[PDB]
Amino acid sequence: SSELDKIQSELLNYTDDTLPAMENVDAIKDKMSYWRRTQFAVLPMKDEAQIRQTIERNNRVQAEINDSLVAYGKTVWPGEEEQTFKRLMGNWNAYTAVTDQFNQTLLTQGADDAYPILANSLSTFEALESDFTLLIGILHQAMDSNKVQILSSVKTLNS
Ligand SMILES: NCCCC[C@@H](N)C(=O)O
Repeated sequence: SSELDKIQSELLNYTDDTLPAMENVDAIKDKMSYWRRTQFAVLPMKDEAQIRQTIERNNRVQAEINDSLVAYGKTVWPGEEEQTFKRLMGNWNAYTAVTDQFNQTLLTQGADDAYPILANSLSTFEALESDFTLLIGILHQAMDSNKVQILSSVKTLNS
């Protein structure tokens, strides 16, 4: 019975913890990348109302990413995931500080003065990108470790 409970607990961990975590981080990263793209798409814009509308929309998307990250942080496991996510959050705070300055300059001075904020803060943004990519790798590893253990336990049952 302790054998079956081991397999059932590892299946549950895989299906209800690991896979959701991976699906969620994948989706946050895709959203952040789209969000980043939108910050460059607002610069060629010429109508001020269209510019403000896009910034308001992107701030909503920023708040969704942030809420998703805060929610994810409550679930992180000690070790590589916690340390990686702690760093990711620091770089997220950094880039949203850049983004606040970018939005403010775009709306009060124009795209020509706002673009350099993006062009010159690449170290800040790539650090955030890199952390997402490391976190996804941790979860990819967890997915594979889960599978290996599930398969191994099917053996112990003598099945
Ligand atoms: N906080 C998310 C953790 C997901 C991976 C974890 N369930 C593991 O088996 O390693």
